[PDB]
This record gives sequence, structure tokens and C-alpha cells, in this order.
Amino acid sequence: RPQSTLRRAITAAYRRPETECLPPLVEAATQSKEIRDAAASTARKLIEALRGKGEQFVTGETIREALKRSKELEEKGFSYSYDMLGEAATTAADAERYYRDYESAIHAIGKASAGRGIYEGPGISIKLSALHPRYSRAQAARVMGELLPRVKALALLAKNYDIGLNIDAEEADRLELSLDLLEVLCLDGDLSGWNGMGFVVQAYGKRCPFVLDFIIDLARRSGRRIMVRLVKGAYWDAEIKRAQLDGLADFPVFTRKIHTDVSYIACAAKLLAATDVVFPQFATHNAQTLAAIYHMAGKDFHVGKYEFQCLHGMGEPLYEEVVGRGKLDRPCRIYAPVGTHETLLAYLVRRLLENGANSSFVHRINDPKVSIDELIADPVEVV
Amino acid sequence: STLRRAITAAYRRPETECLPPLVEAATQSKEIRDAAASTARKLIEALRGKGEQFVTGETIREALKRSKELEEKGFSYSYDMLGEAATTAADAERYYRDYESAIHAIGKASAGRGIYEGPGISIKLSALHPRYSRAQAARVMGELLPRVKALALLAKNYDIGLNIDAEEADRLELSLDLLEVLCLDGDLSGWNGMGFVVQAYGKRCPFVLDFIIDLARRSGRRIMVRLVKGAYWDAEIKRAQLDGLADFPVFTRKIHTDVSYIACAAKLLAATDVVFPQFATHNAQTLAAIYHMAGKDFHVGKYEFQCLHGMGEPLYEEVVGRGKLDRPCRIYAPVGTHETLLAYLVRRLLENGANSSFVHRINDPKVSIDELIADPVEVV
Ligand SMILES: Cc1cc2nc3c(=O)[nH]c(=O)nc-3n(C[C@H](O)[C@H](O)[C@H](O)COP(=O)(O)OP(=O)(O)OC[C@H]3O[C@@H](n4cnc5c(N)ncnc54)[C@H](O)[C@@H]3O)c2cc1C
Ligand SMILES: Cc1cc2nc3c(=O)[nH]c(=O)nc-3n(C[C@H](O)[C@H](O)[C@H](O)COP(=O)(O)OP(=O)(O)OC[C@H]3O[C@@H](n4cnc5c(N)ncnc54)[C@H](O)[C@@H]3O)c2cc1C
Repeated sequence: RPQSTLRRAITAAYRRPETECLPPLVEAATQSKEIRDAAASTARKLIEALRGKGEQFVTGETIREALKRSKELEEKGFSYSYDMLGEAATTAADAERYYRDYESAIHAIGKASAGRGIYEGPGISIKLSALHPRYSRAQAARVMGELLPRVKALALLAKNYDIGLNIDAEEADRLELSLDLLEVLCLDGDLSGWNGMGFVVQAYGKRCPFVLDFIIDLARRSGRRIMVRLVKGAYWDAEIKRAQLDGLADFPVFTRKIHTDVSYIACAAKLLAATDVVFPQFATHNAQTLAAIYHMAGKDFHVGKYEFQCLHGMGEPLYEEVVGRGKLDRPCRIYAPVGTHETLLAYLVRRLLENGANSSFVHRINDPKVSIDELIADPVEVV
Repeated sequence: STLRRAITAAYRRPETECLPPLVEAATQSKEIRDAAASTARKLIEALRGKGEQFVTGETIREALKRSKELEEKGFSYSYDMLGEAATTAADAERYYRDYESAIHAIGKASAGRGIYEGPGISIKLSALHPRYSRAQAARVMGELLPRVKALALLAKNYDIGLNIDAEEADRLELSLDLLEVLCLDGDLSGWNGMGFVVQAYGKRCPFVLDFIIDLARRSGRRIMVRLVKGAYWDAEIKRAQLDGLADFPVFTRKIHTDVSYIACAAKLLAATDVVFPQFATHNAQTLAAIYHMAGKDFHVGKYEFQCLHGMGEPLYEEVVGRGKLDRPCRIYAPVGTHETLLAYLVRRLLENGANSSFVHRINDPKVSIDELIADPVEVV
């Protein structure tokens, strides 16, 4: 079977015991004392800068409005990825509506990009659940045969304007389908010459390093430089609840928060060693995570090597201390939702759980009981 | 029983079938409609001149100290030690200890004020059993019953209210069976503090109320009944869609929940001899309707309003006190850390951010006062 070894490794990791997943990640995430000392200084600076000085999550109601509101931050060195809000389509008519939303957005974003390309100019992010009715329930063969022509058509428009098109990561049980779709698109000759295809991998998932191995190898055999957004993950609370009801003895996600942090750093090390064939995009609002990757990546940098990413309404204060020659001189792409209350609910719940959780960096930075010492501590050394 | 059969039969009764009996009961006379429109306009005009926000204190001692100001203004309290959906035996044990310690503190603070003038407590059954939603009902009740009875006995000892909050629709039957056992338990005789929430967004609501009113009358317990719309609507919809069902256990149009609430309020106001109705709402039109439906006769203990801490103060400052409507309001007061706050806080966000919610529409420039005072019966 093609890629038998890489695919078997993903499947074997799906619900592997958490204690067995961690040792290789801890080793891969271990950095030198010299690097850890330098990163602690950077993280302290970022946090000292930070601790001083629903509509909040949405950039605009239409793509035209969102694009207009993006000019100020683009002038400062930020880029954008626009998300037409909407997911989990329940009818064919809803899936067709979302498809048309994305199509119209690509034309508008492509015009605004004006030839800036996939790294300096804006792109789009899509959710597969918006494009197939009952995405979570229908057999993969039926989902594939109807979804693939739709995603290909959107990818062709993005190619035509030379903008990025990212497939967002959703629930753990749709990782396999989405990855199979990524493979088919990356091997499709009609998309040749365009490196804008992107894909998210969630470091809270046990399969993350093995999915990355598959994607890096896919980049090598397809000739596409795949954009890879490394995230921790947005669905943790729902995944725990679903696994409990499913009767599982071992879950598809980690259950200790610092294990996700270690997983993220280990996976960043793998991505940073493969920048010839992937474009790593480090999505995080955690200043300690950011500092660790900034130092892991070393002194040599150019635009197009890698970037950081943040969510609209959450990451701007931190990344104002990152973008720009006087700061860390590293770019950041803002994930920019577009829509109204009618399409905001699912995304907003995930933001509430992210912002309100006692374990989240964005909560802890405002917690008087959490010292700066603890905020800059390297989680890898805790394990 | 016949009353319990009506509850089970209504579980997923088609929505269009549920409405005609509610529309009739929620229909008010023109004089009452006109008075309610006048009161509601006055309340809304005062309003339009106006997660730490949702927590009264980290501990029960802190929350009690902060309650003195509003208690002398005419408010009362129901304290909620945050916590729900226990996943382990250790978690359910910890929540039990929190509820137990809260009852001792609240009961000592009550100092003989009784169940209407003095503070009470609210509990969630899902906090007290480690597999509350995922285990067999008869077994869940058989382990939950001694725990809830022990808490009820403490509440009786101090003569305070103890309310069972309502949670997911698939747990209504279990919790109702628990209420019946407690109300027939001779060890709790002479105490009228047992309370129970019924959710008007549920199709079973009027039949649950019939069962509870009859249970109160035959048991001699003046059951405190908190009538709410409901806090879990988005979750019930998502579960019912995944379940492949065509008919859900909740209404799908917000106006139907509003009509259901008014119809159920009418049923409760006709039964104040045997139940203590507690009208929990932040909607000034809903409040004004119930205020006039209740009539001119009032005494402390007949009924009360209720609100959530951090949400209801602007409205109820126009209600409590002799310069206002002279009706009491009990504040639901969450107590706990940010850790235990998360699920409650999310529900507060689905409630406050929803375009259909009164608390959002009150600030929405596109929504007229004329629309806010519309009578749901006349709009459905
Ligand atoms: C631009 C951008 C795009 C994103 N796209 C996606 C996407 O397509 N799909 C997606 O799923 N996520 C996505 N995310 C990630 C998600 O939305 C959160 O923003 C992210 O997980 C928060 O991580 P952090 O490093 O900012 O914060 P931190 O506070 O460091 O980490 C918080 C994270 O830890 C994890 N976590 C919390 N508790 C536990 C626990 N007990 N055990 C194990 N893990 C735990 C969760 O992943 C949580 O979000 C994206 C994030 C950004 C910034
Ligand atoms: C003191 C207090 C205690 C409470 N205790 C509980 C409890 O134990 N259990 C519980 O479940 N709830 C409880 N609630 C209710 C819940 O938390 C909300 O506060 C309440 O439902 C809001 O109703 P309202 O009259 O203030 O607002 P409104 O804006 O008038 O009504 C909003 C409500 O309408 C309903 N709704 C919204 N959209 C739709 C729709 N499309 N179709 C059908 N219905 C819809 C929902 O129930 C929503 O909450 C309590 C409320 C208070 C004030």
C-alpha cells in the first residue's frame, strides 16, 4: 500500500496510551540550557510588555468590510487569513451557500492581494464541515466524492490569484479524511506551480508528529511546499466529552495541558528542520511558546521561511512586540473571521472556552496568583 | 400515574401540537394586557437609561458578607457552589462537601429568617453522582437519594430553601422521581424549603407542573417551584439533531418558549396555596405580564421573582422596594473559583450574546420599545 509505513504510524498513534506518547516528544522538545536561558529572557520581555499597556472576535460582516479594516495592520507588517464564518452544514443548501461564500471571498481577497503572493499577501481558511452536509456522519467515500471537486475548485481559484488556502482542523474523527483530501489535491497536476495549499495539525492530538511526517513526505513527492499551521487545538473540551461517551479507554487527545505544550515544541522542531518543503506557521498566543520557537529557529531568517499566527481580537497585543525590525523582526498572520451573529456561535463558544479556562496562557497572564517566573517556565523541564 | 403518563407522552410531542393549549392559557384579558404593556414600557425606558461579573464570591463566607447590602434593599439569595457533571467519585465527593459546608454557613447566617425572607441554596444533581448522565437512572437515583436527603435534612435543620437546578432534558424524569421521594419522606415533614426548577422551553413543562402541584397538595409540602425558560437550548438542539430525531424535547422557536412560560406562570399563580412560585427571568415583558397576572393581593411568601447575579440588578432595581413594584427578588449567587466557573460562564455567554435574548435586544439600536413590549400570544 502506498505510504504504508507512514499511514500505519498515524493509525497506531490514534489512541495510543498518553504515557507511551510522551517520551519521544520530551526528547525532541528538549533545548539546550543556553537556548532555554535566551528564550526565558525573550519571554520575560514579551510578558512585561503585555502585563503593562463577541464582536471583538470578528473583523467584519462582509469580506469587503474585513478587507478595508485590514490595511492598518498590513502596513505595520501583519498579514491576514480570512475565515468566512460557518461550519457543520446540516443541509445541501447550506453547504452550497458556504461554498459560494468562500468562492466570492477568494475573488475579493485575490483582488486585494494584487500579486503580493502567498507569504506577504492575504489568504483564506476553510472548514470542510461547511462544504458537505452531515460531514461528521456520512461515509468517507461519499464525503470524498462530493467534497473533492468543491475543494479543488476553490484551490484552483486561489491558485489563479496566488493566495494561500488553508484547511482548518476540526474534530479528531475527521483528521483522516481531511488528510486524504490534502494528498489528492497535492498530487493533482491542475494545481501545479502554486504553493498556497495549507493544512492545520493539532498538537493536542496523539497523531500530530506522525501526521507531520506524512505531510513532509507528501511535500517531497508532490513538489508542493505545503503551508503547515501548527496549533494546539480548539476542541479540547468537546473531545474529552465525546471520548467519554464513546466508551474509550484512551482518548485521541492529551489530558494534561503541559503535554500539549511539549507536543507543540517537539512538532515545531520537526517543522523547522523541513523548511525546504513546508512553510511552518506557528499559531499561538503563548509568549513562552513563541519565545521557544523564535530561539529554536536560530539566527537565519527571511520572509517565507516560517511565520507566526494569531486570532483576531486575541493576539495583536503580543504580536505588536514581535513584528517589526525593532522587535523580533518576525511576521504574523492574523486569522480574521467574517460574518454575523447568524454564523458566529460555534466559533465563539471555542473562544469562550479558550479565554475562560484556568489553564490558558491568556487567562494566566491576568491571574494575580501566577508569577512571571511561572509564565516563562519551560514546560518541557516539568516533564 | 395519569399525571406522570402525561409527562412521558409530551416528551417529543410535535411542536405544533404543543402550542394551542399553551396559547389559550397564556391569553390574558385586555385590561391585563394593557396594564402589562404600561408596566413593561416603564421598565424598559428605565433600562435604556442604564467572568468575574457573574460570581458573587470565591467562598461562601465571602459571598455572605457581600449580600448584606442588597438584602436590606429587599433582595434575597440562593447560593450556588459552582460545580457540575462530576466525572469521578472524588469529584462528586468534593462537591458534596462543598454543598454541605455551604448549608451550614448559609443556615447559620439565615438565623431563623425562614425560607422566604432568608437565604437558600441551589444544587445540581450532576455534581453529586460521577456518571449522572451516563449511568442507569434507577441506579443513579439509588445512590444519589441518600446524599440529597442528607443535604435536605441539614436544610430542614436550619429552615432554609434547597433547590434542585434543572439540567439536560434526558434527566428530568430521574430528578422528578427524586423530588417525589423527598416530599413523601416523613423525616422532612414540617419543612417547606424543598425547591425544584421546571424549564418552559421543554414540551413537558405544563405536565410537570400539574404533577408537582398535585404532589404539593397531597404531601403537604409547599414546594418552591422555580419557573425558568432554560439554559441548555443550544446543547439540546445539537443533541437532538445528532440523535436523528424529527421532534425535539425542546421548542425550536423562541416565541414558543415565551408563550409556554406565560401559560405555565398562569398555572402556578392559580396554585399559590400549595406551591411557592419563583419567576426567574430578566425579560421585562415577561416580568410585567406575571406581575399583573398575579393580581393586587400580595404577601411575602405568595411568590417571588428571581434573577442571576450580574445580570438582573438593573431590571430588579426597578422592581424591589416600596418606591417600585414592591415585589421581592431572589438572586442566584454562584460561589467558587475560576476553575469551576467555566461551564456556567459559557451558558452566560450563549444567553447574553444571543440576538434573540432580551438582555441583548435591550441594547440593540435596531429593536424598538414597541417590539420589546409585544405580547407573545399576539405575535405567535
Ligand atoms: C491563527 C490560529 C489558527 C488556529 N486554527 C485552529 C484550527 O484550524 N483547529 C484547531 O483545532 N485549533 C486552531 N487554533 C488553536 C486554538 O484555536 C487555540 O487558539 C490554541 O489551541 C490556543 O493555544 P495557545 O498556545 O495560544 O495557548 P495555551 O494557553 O498555551 O494553550 C491552550 C491549549 O492547550 C490545550 N489544552 C487545554 N487544556 C488541556 C489539557 N487539560 N490537556 C491537554 N491539552 C489541553 C488546548 O489545545 C488549548 O487551546 C488556531 C489558533 C490560531 C492562533
Ligand atoms: C435565577 C435563575 C435561575 C435559573 N435556573 C435555571 C436552571 O436550573 N436550569 C435551566 O435550564 N435554566 C435556568 N435559568 C434560566 C436560564 O439560565 C436563563 O437565564 C433564561 O432561560 C433566560 O430567560 P429570560 O426570560 O431572562 O430571557 P429571554 O431573552 O426572554 O429568553 C431567553 C431564553 O429563550 C430560550 N430560547 C432562545 N432561543 C430559543 C429558540 N430558538 N427556541 C426555543 N427557545 C429558545 C432559551 O431558554 C433562552 O434562555 C435560571 C434563570 C434564573 C434567572
